[PDB]
Amino acid sequence: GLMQFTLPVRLCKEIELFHFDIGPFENMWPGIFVYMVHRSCGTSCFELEKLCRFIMSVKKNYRRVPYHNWKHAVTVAHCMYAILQNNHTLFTDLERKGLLIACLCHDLDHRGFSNSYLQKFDHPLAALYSTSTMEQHHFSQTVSILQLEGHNIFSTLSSSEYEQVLEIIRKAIIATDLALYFGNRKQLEEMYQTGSLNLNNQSHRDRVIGLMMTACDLCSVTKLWPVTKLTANDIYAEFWAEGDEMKKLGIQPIPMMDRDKKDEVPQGQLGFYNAVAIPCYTTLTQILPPTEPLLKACRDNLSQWEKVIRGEE
Ligand SMILES: Cc1ccc(Nc2cncnc2)c(C(=O)Nc2ccn(C(C)C)n2)n1
Ligand SMILES: [Mg+2]
Ligand SMILES: [Zn+2]
Repeated sequence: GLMQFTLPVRLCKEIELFHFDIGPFENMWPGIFVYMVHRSCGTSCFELEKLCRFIMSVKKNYRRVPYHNWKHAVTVAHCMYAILQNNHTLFTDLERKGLLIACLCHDLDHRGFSNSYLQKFDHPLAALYSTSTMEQHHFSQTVSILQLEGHNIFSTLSSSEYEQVLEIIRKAIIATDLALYFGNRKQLEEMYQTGSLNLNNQSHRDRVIGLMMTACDLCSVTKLWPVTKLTANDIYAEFWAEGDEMKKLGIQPIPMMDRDKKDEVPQGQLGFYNAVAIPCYTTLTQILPPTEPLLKACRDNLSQWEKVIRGEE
């Protein structure tokens, strides 16, 4: 009850900033996550014994893949922490509780393959979930862990409150399907420009939370250039392996996933920042103005990619 979590001075200061990197020490990440939950939601919201057991089971169900791993989980959760800390008056206690958990669990059991690969392969998960295949599996995995003996971190909540927090987690995890982002951001853009956006309408809150999930999920493009540059090799390692599997199915992969087109990467990153990342952080800054450092850092990395093409690095 009086066992607060503390971080070394550099980490304690740096953790508040959007561009924070959690470092290479796996053992520190559960403590970093707990420190974030206590400052975001309170020392009281979770029973520490049940929380630690939940974290370790979540860790155990992340696989050893180059990008969609346990490190990504904590990175996404930190980004959500930074947003919640800079907009603390906007969210309910249940939302703060639910979103940090949703971020930690959003890629549970990811094997490094896209929904299209699962569909082309004819994987059993594609039969069970027609759309947002992986995302429905990720939420399904989250519910499984919560039902383990001594793992229910929402045990003190009422039946209706528990149903609400689980529904926030479900919608938030489903929102990490990038195919859904395009529509969501288009709809949110119009609501903001026509002044019809109201954060008291629950369906509008859902859409805003969905945008924050995409923003946190892509936050690797909003770090300092050395971090972003190195994390890009990790995502391409997954892309190229998926393309290799596409070729085994007798399908020519898209240039992005073809390891024989490694030279086309800087041009592909420009297309990504222009079509996906910049529009995402732009709309998010309009709806949540303290989230501007994300767009700032994203624009910086776009410029860095332009320098790469121009032979300046
Ligand atoms: C979903 C996702 C999350 C992160 C990503 N990149 C990343 C992460 N961390 C550091 N640097 C970069 C990417 C990504 O580059 N995807 C790409 C590449 C090409 N395209 C087309 C144009 C659509 N999309 N996608
Ligand atoms: Mg995902
Ligand atoms: Zn993710």
